[PDB]
Amino acid sequence: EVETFAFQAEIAQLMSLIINTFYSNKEIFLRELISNSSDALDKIRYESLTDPSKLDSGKELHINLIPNKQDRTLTIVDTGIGMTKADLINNLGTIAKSGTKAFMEALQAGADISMIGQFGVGFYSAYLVAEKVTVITKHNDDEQYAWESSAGGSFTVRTDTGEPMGRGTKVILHLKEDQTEYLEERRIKEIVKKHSQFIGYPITLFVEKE
Ligand SMILES: C#CCCCn1c(Sc2c(C)cc(C)cc2C)nc2c(N)ncnc21
Ligand SMILES: [Mg+2]
Repeated sequence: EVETFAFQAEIAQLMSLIINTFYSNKEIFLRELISNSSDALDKIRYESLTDPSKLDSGKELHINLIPNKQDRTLTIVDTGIGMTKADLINNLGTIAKSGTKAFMEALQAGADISMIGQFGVGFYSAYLVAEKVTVITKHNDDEQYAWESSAGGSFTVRTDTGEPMGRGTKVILHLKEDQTEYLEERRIKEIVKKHSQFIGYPITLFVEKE
């Protein structure tokens, strides 16, 4: 059973701004998603210090970047804390309302889209390069979920019956037809080195079989 939800109006407005504004420096989406993975890895590491059983779902803390030219996807995988159903359906968008307002005010005042992570809403910069985003996620003591949106004001959430993850999050970017450069090894390597070089977890860039 797939449930469909409307974004809060302020979040729909942010997503439309990201999709519609002319802004050539699209590559900053990857730093934003890696930074989110790093924060989620920090969170499970910290919680594990007082409850070590939180790592029973996996001790390895790391990030994989996986391009797939057949599927036209770039996937950002982490073994961080993961997200609950309440996170996906209400709580993250609730928090994002204030950062959206501030971000949009700052843009009117002269800021640019690359500063989006200073407002806590960098995830939505995925829509600079993706026509659809699918988030697969598993938090301790909750089930595995798939969130999905092609923008347009709505998103879906379902329980995910696919390959079980131990714990963590996969952000699957279904790239726009004209954004396939972000599947190329040399392009991703360049962006990771430019914007993500001091992240405190291994980042493994997978390479394409074909
Ligand atoms: C880090 C951090 C905390 C914020 C939530 N979050 C995000 S960003 C996000 C937002 C703002 C809204 C929606 C509907 C979906 C997502 C993925 N990425 C991850 C991640 N890799 N692991 C755990 N939580 C994450
Ligand atoms: Mg929302």
